Amino acid sequence: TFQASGTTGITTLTVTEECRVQVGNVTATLARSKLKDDTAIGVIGVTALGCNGLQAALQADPDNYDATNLYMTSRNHDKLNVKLKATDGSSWTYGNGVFYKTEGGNWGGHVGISVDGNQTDKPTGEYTLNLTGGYWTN
Amino acid sequence: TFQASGTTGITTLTVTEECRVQVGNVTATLARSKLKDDTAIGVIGVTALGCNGLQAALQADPDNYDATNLYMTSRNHDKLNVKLKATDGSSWTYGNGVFYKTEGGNWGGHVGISVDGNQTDKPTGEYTLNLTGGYWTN
Amino acid sequence: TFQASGTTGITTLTVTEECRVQVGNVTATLARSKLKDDTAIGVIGVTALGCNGLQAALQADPDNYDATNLYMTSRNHDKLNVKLKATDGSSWTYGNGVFYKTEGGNWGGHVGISVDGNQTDKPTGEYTLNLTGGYWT
Repeated sequence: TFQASGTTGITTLTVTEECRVQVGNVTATLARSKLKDDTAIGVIGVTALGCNGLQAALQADPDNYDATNLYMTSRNHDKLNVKLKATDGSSWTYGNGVFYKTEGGNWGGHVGISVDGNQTDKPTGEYTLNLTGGYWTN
Repeated sequence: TFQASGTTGITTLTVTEECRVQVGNVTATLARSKLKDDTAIGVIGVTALGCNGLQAALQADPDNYDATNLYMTSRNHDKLNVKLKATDGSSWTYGNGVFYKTEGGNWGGHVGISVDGNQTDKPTGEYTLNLTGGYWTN
Repeated sequence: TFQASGTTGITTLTVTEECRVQVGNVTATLARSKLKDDTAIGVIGVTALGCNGLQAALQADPDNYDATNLYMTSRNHDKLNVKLKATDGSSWTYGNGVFYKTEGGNWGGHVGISVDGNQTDKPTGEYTLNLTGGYWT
């Protein structure tokens, strides 16, 4: 079970055509044709404190998952299925919107987000994923 | 014709009285009496990539233009008419909410936003302008 | 009387359990047990210009004060009482949502936000305080 305790981090990806124009703050873009399985999207920093004896976890917003997939979502509820992996090779489990660390205790590092399955038929626009910090108990 | 492809950048101006207090992050402010033709408001970064053969463009939100003017808007739909100019002297055309580059191809730089006509009669408040990246076809 | 003129600064504090996980952009967290009187929460920059003859001022959102207290507020309407103090020792007055400088004129500095009274029973979540610039007549 996830218990919320911590802050929420936003990850944004804008799906574009091959010609694209970035305006203002620099944020990630990928052309439709580049939405292939395992394509890197972004990284999010994660730091777990005061967690001796407990397993660090992230929870996706309910706008970002269903029973089978984690996904970034557009303003029109278009969905880009994605997957999470810690960059340090540490062991985590994903299911039902929760990404939780196998070994307990403090940890700091980064979680990579990548495309989960070929999705070149998805539309252009801004997609967002919110992940909230907390811990997992059994 | 504007084809959406790219990200959106927001530009903000707070119109104030002569005595004004900036709280938090530093942002652009102008007293009502300083809303004179050609007064600089801000600049926004713009980068066109993958655009061989195509003209870079920006599109304003529908509640940032009308048939004659581009404008920043307050929460009460007050309109501060503004104009756009690439800071490197490159040639662009403005019409009907679209700012599009004359020469096709990749380009990066900045677009300056300035007051378009003396407007010292406009009220205090926060005014915003959103510009979305894409390209122009004929 | 407060007259609005200037910008708004948001200050956020996330109240956590003892084990907590910070994700993405760094913002302030404190565990419930750390909500002790005088605990530092944050600082906010404040710059007054064009204010010859007028006193610089901040106004809290209506959701952020009552006759007795200034407070950060959660989306569940929980209240964390806080207090303001300029970091340079300058003299300001707080009352009924307005923090205004005793000496008129231009000034640039920072205002510290701290916990006002022991409040270790407050619930977890994101608490916000919005302060808007202006001047006092």
